[PDB]
Amino acid sequence: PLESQYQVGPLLGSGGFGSVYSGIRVSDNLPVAIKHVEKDRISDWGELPNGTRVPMEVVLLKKVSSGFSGVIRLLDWFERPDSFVLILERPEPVQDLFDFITERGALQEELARSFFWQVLEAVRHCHNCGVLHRDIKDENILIDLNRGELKLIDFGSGALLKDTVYTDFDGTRVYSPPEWIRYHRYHGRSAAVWSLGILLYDMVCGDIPFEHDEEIIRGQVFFRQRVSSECQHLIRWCLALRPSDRPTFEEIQNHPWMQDVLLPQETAEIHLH
Ligand SMILES: N[C@H]1CCCN(c2ccncc2Nc2ncc3ccc(-c4c(F)cccc4F)nn23)C1
Repeated sequence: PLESQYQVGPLLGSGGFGSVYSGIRVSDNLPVAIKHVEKDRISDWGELPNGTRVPMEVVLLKKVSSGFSGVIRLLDWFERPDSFVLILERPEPVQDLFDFITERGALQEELARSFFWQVLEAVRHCHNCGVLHRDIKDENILIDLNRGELKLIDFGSGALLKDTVYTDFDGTRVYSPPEWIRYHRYHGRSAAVWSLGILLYDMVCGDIPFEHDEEIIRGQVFFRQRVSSECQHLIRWCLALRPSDRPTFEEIQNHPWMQDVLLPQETAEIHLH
């Protein structure tokens, strides 16, 4: 079933998330990504309408599946004796935002605006669908280089969105908020906004603002690169120490820095082609 349907290519990456390979669907040559996750390494388990036990990642991906292109599409999944295999869409050509920033260094603000806006729209979509990603970062954002469209990947640390406190966390520590570091407690939306602040800083400075717990806890943001006052203000707002002092998604998108965003295709023409 699986081995007949797909031609496996090189390894794209491995780590805490598992192992992910490039591949091709034999029937129609469709580019895909093939993600393997060992059962023992899965703590978060969900359940389909069937009653079938699957990784929460599959549940979340199904919940966010639609025409909306800002989230990676799950094409299929398979259970093996000791692992699960996910077949995902693969844009081509594509580059993840981490590599993109490594190559380019600090992004021009017009480009960071387009990218950040698309990330916000994607994250809003997830939340509307009842899904919290919990690992928003440059490494988990794909750039469709022809269309100038960004997509969220790796819902392996995510969870169902709830209004009560989370006391578990398996995402990336340097993107995690001060309330997690200090109290091992956070709420979904305000934690997401913190991680978005980290992301935005990363885009416009070419590196993350905090390395150590004490930096995160203190929350003093220093700019190493030239960044506009409007952008600095939004970043500092997202990175408010008190969760309730952070902006809502609406307030982020209504912020002066976020106005007159380019269309994805405009973005590709100007910055990517
Ligand atoms: N920073 C990326 C490196 C590649 C693997 N990666 C992932 C980690 C956890 N889950 C999934 C992924 N990757 C993933 N899921 C679907 C896709 C689709 C495309 C890609 C991809 C990519 F992320 C980089 C370069 C080429 C690619 F095809 N990765 N990808 C993080």
